[PDB]
Amino acid sequence: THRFVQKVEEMVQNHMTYSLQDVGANWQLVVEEGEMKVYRREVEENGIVLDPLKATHAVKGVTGHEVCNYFWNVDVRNDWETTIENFHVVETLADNAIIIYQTHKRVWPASQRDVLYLSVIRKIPALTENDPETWIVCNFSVDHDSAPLNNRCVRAKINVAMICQTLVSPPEGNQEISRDNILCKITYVANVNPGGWAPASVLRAVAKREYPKFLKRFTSYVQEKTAGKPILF
Ligand SMILES: CC(C)(C)c1cc(CCc2ccccn2)cc(-c2ccc(S(=O)(=O)CCO)cc2)c1
Repeated sequence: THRFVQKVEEMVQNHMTYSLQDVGANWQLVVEEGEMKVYRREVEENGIVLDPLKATHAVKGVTGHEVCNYFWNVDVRNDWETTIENFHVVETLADNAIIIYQTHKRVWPASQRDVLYLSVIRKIPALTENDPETWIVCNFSVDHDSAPLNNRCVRAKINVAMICQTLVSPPEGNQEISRDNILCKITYVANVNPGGWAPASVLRAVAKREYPKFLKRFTSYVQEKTAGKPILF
């Protein structure tokens, strides 16, 4: 156990309840690239862009467990992440939960941002014998007494989740499932609070360009790293 067990439960359950809904007009579809659909709502609070982002995608030949492991595992973070300048693991809470501090590349003309968040990976059992199991990574801001002092940075706050359900062809008697017959259905949600002044059109343009690039690059990277390796369901 650790002091955030209840908090992690609430944040994960909130995603399972609300984030997995189909978007079916309050979500604007902003970018479509094949099976990748990126939606957003335009929201500003006390002057600053909060725009909730939600994306679906469908990735052949990887499992949700694999996607979530690659997304969570700090040891491969630098192989796919292109927005971070530095990260530091502040605290380990469990084999599946850590607290990370990171600084991002500056988005001109706004100040550089930093972020301090708990990152957790969980498997959520099928709601009924008829539903898929879900693997989820949730990255959500927390406070911490060993927060770094970084005067060049404004502190952003995030609530992100990478949510995956995996569909397979069943095994034909004594024969494994091939990666050809697996499909990972992703819902990715990102609620980022810049934590201070930033110009709305720039944030919007950057989100619209960079989220699709991120999803494409990260999902390709998982396919590339898992090709020809045993499936980890
Ligand atoms: C422009 C905007 C899209 C809002 C934005 C700006 C910045 C840079 C820091 C920042 C935030 C706000 C304003 C200025 N700079 C970071 C993020 C962000 C952070 C973390 C995650 S994650 O999925 O946990 C890793 C994804 O690669 C995703 C996106 C988004």
